[PDB]
Amino acid sequence: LPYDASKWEFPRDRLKLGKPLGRGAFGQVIEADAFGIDKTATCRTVAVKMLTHSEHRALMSELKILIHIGHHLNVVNLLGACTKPGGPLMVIVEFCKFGNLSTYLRSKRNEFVPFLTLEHLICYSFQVAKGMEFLASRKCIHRDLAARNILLSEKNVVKICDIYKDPDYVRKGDARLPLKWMAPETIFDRVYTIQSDVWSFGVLLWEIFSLGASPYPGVKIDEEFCRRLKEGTRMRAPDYTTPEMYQTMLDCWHGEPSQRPTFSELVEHLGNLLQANAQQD
Ligand SMILES: COc1ccc(-c2oc3ncnc(N)c3c2-c2ccc(NC(=O)Nc3cc(C(F)(F)F)ccc3F)cc2)cc1
Repeated sequence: LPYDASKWEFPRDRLKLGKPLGRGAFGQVIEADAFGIDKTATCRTVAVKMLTHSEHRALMSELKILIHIGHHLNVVNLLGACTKPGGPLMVIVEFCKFGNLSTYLRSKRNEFVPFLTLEHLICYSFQVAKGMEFLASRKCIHRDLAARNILLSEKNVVKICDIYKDPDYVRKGDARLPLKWMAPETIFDRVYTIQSDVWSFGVLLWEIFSLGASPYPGVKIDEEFCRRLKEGTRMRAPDYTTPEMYQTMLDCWHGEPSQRPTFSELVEHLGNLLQANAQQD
């Protein structure tokens, strides 16, 4: 796709290198301080993804996809890039200072009461639905929608984002089993659609209302698990759910993709639950 450098290109000399945020198999991310990236005279912390032709192509692909998606409050947003010859290829996105939502909710289990409250949990759910409705409108499918892939920014705003680590330092929580988020049709027939994202969203809801527990507690994820899933077996309600939120999970887990709610429908419904939650008398 084309690249409008006027719109996106940011000077490398206006990025002050900061702390490493992670290296994966392909691409390392660092914090940086960017002067003037939003055209005002401010220094802003940002996250920078930086680097074979295959690797170059993949990072350039991410840049182009982000430009295509465009801007929404609840999707990690592209701020700029450094592509011109003479320095590394860099993709600059919004920094989310509080990390992923799964780990965060886990850390708050002794700081929750109906502190986190149902208002927070329903709000996070609503925001993710809003981000997914947006992505669906751009004809995108996420394919691994899970609380680990939702980052937490200031003022409780959550943002959707999209095997390598030294085993000496691996801790419980550092990995998850993506199979546990996959729709039956994605498991059995590698079918990914916006409606399989809705199934995943149901799992993400369960994560939120379990305050960051792993799905299908104690269940072995094998051919038997998969069989029971197709037949209709579902997770039980998590410990901090409301009845309405568990009903929504069940709806998202409809066995027929076309009978699951759409993200627009989930936005309307969750917005209603959220509004009802904070009403008077
Ligand atoms: C080892 O690999 C990694 C290490 C650290 C991080 C990271 O850490 C962070 N800490 C704080 N804020 C951030 N934005 C990040 C980020 C960070 C870096 C990049 C991105 N990029 C995207 O989300 N891209 C993206 C997003 C989508 C979307 F989900 F929005 F649809 C689709 C395709 C995409 F390529 C999002 C978050 C990402 C990968």
